[PDB]
Amino acid sequence: IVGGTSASAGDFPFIVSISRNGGPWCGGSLLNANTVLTAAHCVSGYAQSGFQIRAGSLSRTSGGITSSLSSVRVHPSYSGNNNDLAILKLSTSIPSGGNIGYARLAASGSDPVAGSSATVAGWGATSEGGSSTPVNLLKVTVPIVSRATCRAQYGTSAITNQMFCAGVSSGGKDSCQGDSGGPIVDSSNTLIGAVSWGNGCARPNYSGVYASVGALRSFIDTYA
Repeated sequence: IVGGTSASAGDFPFIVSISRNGGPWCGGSLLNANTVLTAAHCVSGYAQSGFQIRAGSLSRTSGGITSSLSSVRVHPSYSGNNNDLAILKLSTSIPSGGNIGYARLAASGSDPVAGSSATVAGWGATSEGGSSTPVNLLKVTVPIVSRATCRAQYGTSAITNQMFCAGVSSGGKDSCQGDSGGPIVDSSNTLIGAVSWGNGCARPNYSGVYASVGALRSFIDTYA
């Protein structure tokens, strides 16, 4: 996260860190006791055993409850950046309670409205290309950017109905490398997306692009 502040305990009861090979990698959202939602690109085709999920902590490396993966399923229409969601099943069930809880999802067919305020969180880099990453979870609030403006930035084909965008014209507030798969929420803390892609991090006039939960509810609901 670029331009962020430290998340408080219980800000995102459902957020998980996704370590790979023991190191930082992605974020995700706990949907129920054995299921995590993340970005497809975080997991597609990689060795599943390399991943470890942790819930209930502001750190990636201690606290809360861990699990390995039992299975990975990417969206059936995943291609390039499009439809960038995956359902992970957990080898160890994780109970709600305390600072762990399960996400509530954006309604099927909803689309975040330009100008509304979204909050994204993760353990990723604090500058584009940064090597070091924070121990504790960061968050940042950015407005939704219309799909039309986002298509002006990236091209028409590049931004689909299964993506939405968020950021500020001046840049300086965004998700970055290592934040992929983690949550973006609306002002009510309803999960509206997963961190997906963008042109660098926090650049002027290049929004962050997010996989849209409201657009992708059939997949999520079927396999969660």
